[PDB]
Amino acid sequence: NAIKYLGQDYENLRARCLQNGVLFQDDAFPPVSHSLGFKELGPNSSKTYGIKWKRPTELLSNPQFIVDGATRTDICQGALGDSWLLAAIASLTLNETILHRVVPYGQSFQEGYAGIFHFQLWQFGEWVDVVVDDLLPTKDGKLVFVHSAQGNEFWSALLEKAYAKVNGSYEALSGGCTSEAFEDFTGGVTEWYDLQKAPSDLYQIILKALERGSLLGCSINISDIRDLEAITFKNLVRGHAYSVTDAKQVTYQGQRVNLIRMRNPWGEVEWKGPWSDNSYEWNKVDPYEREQLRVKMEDGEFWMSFRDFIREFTKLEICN
Ligand SMILES: [Ca+2]
Ligand SMILES: [Ca+2]
Repeated sequence: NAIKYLGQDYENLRARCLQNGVLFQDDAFPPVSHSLGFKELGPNSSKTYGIKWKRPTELLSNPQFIVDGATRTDICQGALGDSWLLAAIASLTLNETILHRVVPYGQSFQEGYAGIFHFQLWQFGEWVDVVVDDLLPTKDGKLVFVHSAQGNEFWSALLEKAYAKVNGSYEALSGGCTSEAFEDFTGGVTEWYDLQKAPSDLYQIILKALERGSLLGCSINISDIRDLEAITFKNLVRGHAYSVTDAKQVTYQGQRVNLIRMRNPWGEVEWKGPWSDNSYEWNKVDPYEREQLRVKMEDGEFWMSFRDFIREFTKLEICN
């Protein structure tokens, strides 16, 4: 029984909509421009041209809250600079325990559906339950913001809306610190590392962190200040949070090489250097080992040697 955000009671509201034969519309975060934004996503912006609020039940004949589990592939960033949040959610899915906390199970578009969903966040120094109606920003029938690789899955889009709600609007989520999201999802201790001054046992730190199910994210801070959000020649994006999803050692040409796996919340655009999906290095590794690690697929997830990682990336964040 978490603390009810703004006093909105999920069960009561759902029950009331059901009895009144209507679907929920949230007075605290209504389907209007003010929930979208105030400037770049404000009512007078071309970025919001053609945006229409629609429920999944208005979009598809068989919408689903969760399809084939709530995993990181269900996190594909939309037209919003909230990679910090999205990278946190992706990592969150790697910890069943915390995942079930944030995303209450038992929600669907079938039995008991009334156009209302809820999520729990660590806010105001406590666990809070936040509700939202399922009206989502769309353009041409497709979700404008976060969406799942599964076109009929909506749990991540609804979770992102709930986070947008407590912050005031989707635009309020434009640009941020991955650690803030980690905290808002765990209430745990966050710590960051300057990769240019990486500890000698940082890889070891990463290993145990991943083992315990901690949340890890990394990013690249470039010189250019007046710009934000942009890729490079090495196909990496700056000021963009990536979820660190694994850390494994392999035998290359007869020796131990420390590798690290991460995922771009865009769900696409990957590193093309050593150890990339179709890189040459995978040929000089025993089939078994490379069969269990390498995956050829444009999914935004890829491996890098730990050596290249600490050179290319500048910041690493870990939640407890
Ligand atoms: Ca899924
Ligand atoms: Ca990949």
